[PDB]
Amino acid sequence: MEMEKEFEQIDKSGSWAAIYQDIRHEASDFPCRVAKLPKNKNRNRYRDVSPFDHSRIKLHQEDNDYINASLIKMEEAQRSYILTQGPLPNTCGHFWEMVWEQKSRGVVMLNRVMEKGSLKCAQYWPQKEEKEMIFEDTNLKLTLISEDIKSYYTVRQLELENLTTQETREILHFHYTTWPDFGVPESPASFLNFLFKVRESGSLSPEHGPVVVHCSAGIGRSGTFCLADTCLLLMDKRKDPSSVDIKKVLLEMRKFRMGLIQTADQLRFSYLAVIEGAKFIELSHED
Ligand SMILES: CCc1cc(C)n(-c2ccc(N)cc2)n1
Repeated sequence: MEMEKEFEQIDKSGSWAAIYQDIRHEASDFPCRVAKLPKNKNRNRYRDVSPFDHSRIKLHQEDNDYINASLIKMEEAQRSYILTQGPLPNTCGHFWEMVWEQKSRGVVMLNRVMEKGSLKCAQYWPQKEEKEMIFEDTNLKLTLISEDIKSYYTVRQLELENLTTQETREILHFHYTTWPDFGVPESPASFLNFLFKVRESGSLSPEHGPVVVHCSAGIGRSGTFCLADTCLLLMDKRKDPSSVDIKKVLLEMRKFRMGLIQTADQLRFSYLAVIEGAKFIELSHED
């Protein structure tokens, strides 16, 4: 059963919503007590999107160790990912502290700071070389070193400095800039090219800390990136690529963070991306 053929059946039946709701009903439920403490209220973008206690990232500071972020450990694929919400104005220092402490090399961003006229994400990196950002609370300095703007995505080289030790580290920021305001990309071509760029950079390698991935809530678009990448890894690993079941992979990742893949559309897109990814390895004025 090629994923290909299952896709065609689901599409012919119009049953993407029914499959997605099955996945919702079978998904793990673990407690999130820490996330729900009163003092962490202002560290969560949404009241219904919380990291599970067992897989949450702890900040290595003393006063409050809480950040809305989850370590997704995919054991057979041998890759790990941190999935996190878009930083809030008050949690930007905590975001970079996490990056520092976890020894991440890359950050993947899948939203714009501003979408449908709402702030989805704080401007948590410097837009200009000459205006560095100082996070006073976590004692970090962040500088824009360079940026390569392409048509579907931007890669920035950032320097993060620990002002306590003066150690510096180069962070790669991979920003997918063209996810539509509504729905999903009609084609996964640019998303896949993006993903292979992140892989090519070495940021997903085992010599680094887990890559940091976010969108606004850290579960929808972020879920598509990790699901797609893990499925692709699993196909290559196993003698058989037609034995990878994206449904069961998704359920496995949902043991580490709630809600990954948030719409039936996003589920369909992730199927598409894995199918086109595996393979790889009209005149109109509607406006
Ligand atoms: C058991 C899960 C696991 C095993 C390994 C080697 N990693 C890993 C962690 C981070 C990165 N960048 C790559 C891989 N994660």
